Amino acid sequence: TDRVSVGNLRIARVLYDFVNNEALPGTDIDPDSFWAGVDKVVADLTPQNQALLNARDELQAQIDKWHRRRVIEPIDMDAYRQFLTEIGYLLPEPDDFTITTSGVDAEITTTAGPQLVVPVLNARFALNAANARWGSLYDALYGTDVIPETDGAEKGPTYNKVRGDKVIAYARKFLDDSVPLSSGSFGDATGFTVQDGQLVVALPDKSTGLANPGQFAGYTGAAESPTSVLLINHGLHIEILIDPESQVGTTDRAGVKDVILESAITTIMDFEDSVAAVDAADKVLGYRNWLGLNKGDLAAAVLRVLNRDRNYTAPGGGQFTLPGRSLMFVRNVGHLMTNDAIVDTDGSEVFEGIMDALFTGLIAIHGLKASDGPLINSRTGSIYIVKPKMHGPAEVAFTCELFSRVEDVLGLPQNTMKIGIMDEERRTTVNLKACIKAAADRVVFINTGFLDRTGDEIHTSMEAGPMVRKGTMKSQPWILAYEDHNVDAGLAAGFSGRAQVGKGMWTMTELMADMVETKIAQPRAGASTAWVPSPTAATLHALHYHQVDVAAVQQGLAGKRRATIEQLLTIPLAKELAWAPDEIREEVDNNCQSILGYVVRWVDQGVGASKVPDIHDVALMEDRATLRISSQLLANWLRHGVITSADVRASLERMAPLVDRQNAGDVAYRPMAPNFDDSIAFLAAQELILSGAQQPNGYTEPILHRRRREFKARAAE
Ligand SMILES: O=C(O)CCSc1ccc(Cl)cc1
Ligand SMILES: [Mg+2]
Repeated sequence: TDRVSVGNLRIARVLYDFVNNEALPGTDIDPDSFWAGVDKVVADLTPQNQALLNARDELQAQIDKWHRRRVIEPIDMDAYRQFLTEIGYLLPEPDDFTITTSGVDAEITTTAGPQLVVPVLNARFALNAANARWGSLYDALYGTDVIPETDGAEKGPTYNKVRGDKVIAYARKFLDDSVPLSSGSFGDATGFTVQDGQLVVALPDKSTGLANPGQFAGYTGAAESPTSVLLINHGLHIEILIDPESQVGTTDRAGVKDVILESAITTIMDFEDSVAAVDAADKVLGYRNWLGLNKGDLAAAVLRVLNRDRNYTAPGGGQFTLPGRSLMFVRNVGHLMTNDAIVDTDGSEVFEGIMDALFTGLIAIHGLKASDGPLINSRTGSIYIVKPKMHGPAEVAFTCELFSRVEDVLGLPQNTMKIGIMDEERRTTVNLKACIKAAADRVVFINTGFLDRTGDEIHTSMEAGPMVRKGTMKSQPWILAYEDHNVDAGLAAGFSGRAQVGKGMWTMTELMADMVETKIAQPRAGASTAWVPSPTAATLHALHYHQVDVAAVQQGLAGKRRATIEQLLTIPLAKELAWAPDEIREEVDNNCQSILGYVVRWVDQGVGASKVPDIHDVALMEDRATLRISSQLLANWLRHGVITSADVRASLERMAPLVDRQNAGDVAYRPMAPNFDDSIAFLAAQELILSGAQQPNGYTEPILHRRRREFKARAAE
């Protein structure tokens, strides 16, 4: 065929060529040695990879049987826990330890703030995310509902001064709250000067300095009329841009044009659940963008490029620089899937996670070298890889061994390849300390991946009985315990000042007032970072890190244990007679709509993340984990007789045209209705639900990938 032979491997040519021509030059890695390394690591680690996947299946079969064999109404927690221990699911917790991970950048070890996640196959989005380190607070306030569109203050086609004024006043208050003046308010400022290394703020009847002069980090322009003033609070920078010759500056009492906030200080470039990549061509598109980001030369159509560092004058008068870019992680795929980018002599596809480590690892070397500017990414010499969907410490150890072996192939120092552990599978949750210990010399974060975690929750106890509704899951005892337990594990392992303790995505992209009002819970909970779906939401979530002293919050949580194993293990079973018929129908429609809405963009257009209108037309930006949840929940309800297979069909058929109409503003869209059996997307949605109970841990990829490939093939013939 078209493939390249390397040992027992047959490498898709598009991949072979990309690596030889694009990825390898400049890494000083001998191309032949590299490919021999690929062959050898794949040969050596494939059996253990398959062994771990089989173990998941066996543990799940035993749990299914445990539930099927009993008919008591309340779960005997003591017996359940004993059983889980006996089968090797719940492992002993190791003695206290402190992570030793080193060579990590300050953005990760020290700085608390928002973290962006973006699909790596979308070059423009990736570039926007990387540039989102600094963002306009005025743009974020004016452009969203954080400033209400009440009478007189609504967005028009052109600039509304009443709205602009609300924006200005909101930000003045932020300034008062974050970097307080000794006396008076920023709301009454008339100017800013730097005198003998001190920030002086002019008021009407007097002048004043900062309550804490140390929050003054610098400025631009002349000290006697700066163009901007740089502040710092809780390690995050705040920049006041001064220019009366600007749209809003002319209206402003101190000539202030904008307030820029340091926002997304880290960004995860995603190869997993926000992208649709099912063959060699898709992986190469992803790898090519990852390469462009690391070499610093990625450029997208509508011409977008990466930002340079930002130049400042220190308070004393000396010069310095700050990073202009969000520090990048890459999220590899997990241990499950294979991909035909490489097959063996049998035609057997190679594990995609192994490939990701080799290739995203190889590619990240460019981020440690000069960009033809200074190097793009890690100044401390680390490569940062988020690893999703791991179950238990053995799976964590395997990943670490994979990274070690890749480090050899790449001629990299051991432990160069750091690991962001997603805690989004129940067997990881209940063995979290052990998972951290397995990666104690590589771990740079843990994060509560809650949509996925809920999917795993449902699949794991699928045989136990009907689960509560999807909307109910977010407030269930198990998940609230999971959230605290994650923080507790991290802090006890010494994450404070060493590694990120992260929480999940705000998915409601247009509900920013709600985000600002409520997402503050996450840093109040001791999280040094949390996920936001866009640069705009990053700028807004930043506010939370100014109001909350995360470092202090973490210090106060030290040595506390706020969740028991019993709480973690509390299965979200719905109570008897929980739902009226109408509520059941709502929930079915809800879930069928969320499956159809997402699947149709995935299968038809290879889009894995977008603003998808939900059943109530609320814009949600969710990755593939939303599919895992909805399909598992419906499968759970079908399994326990809450709904019939005709209910599912009727809902699918009822919701399909609604999704069709929701996609009206898209020229590439093909209506699913009314020829359902001719729509691969519709059939994919159906299959995910009807085959849901039989998918390993409820994973949707084997079905989704097959259907997407099916669509790709039909579109060519
Ligand atoms: O990882 C999980 O389990 C859920 C993460 S939610 C998410 C939404 C959107 C994008 Cl672009 C990325 C992630
Ligand atoms: Mg996930």
